[PDB]
Amino acid sequence: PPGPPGPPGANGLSGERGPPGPPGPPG
Amino acid sequence: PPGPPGPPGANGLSGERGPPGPPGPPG
Amino acid sequence: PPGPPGPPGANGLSGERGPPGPPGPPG
Repeated sequence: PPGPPGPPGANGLSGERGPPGPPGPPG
Repeated sequence: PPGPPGPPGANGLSGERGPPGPPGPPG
Repeated sequence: PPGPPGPPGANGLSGERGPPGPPGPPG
């Protein structure tokens, strides 16, 4: 019969770090 | 003689959400 | 009998980008 399924793939990488936060408030 | 190759393995799951961005620029 | 293992699965896609960072410090 057909052989075993191949190995599962690995889980994906974590996403990219988010954008910078908003500018802080005036002094 | 041996049978046919098995099917392709399962694809991996999508990765997790990326980390928060850095603090914003100063005021 | 069963044939060779099938091809490896593809790895998962990368996760979504993280959220924007927090507001910056005061001036």
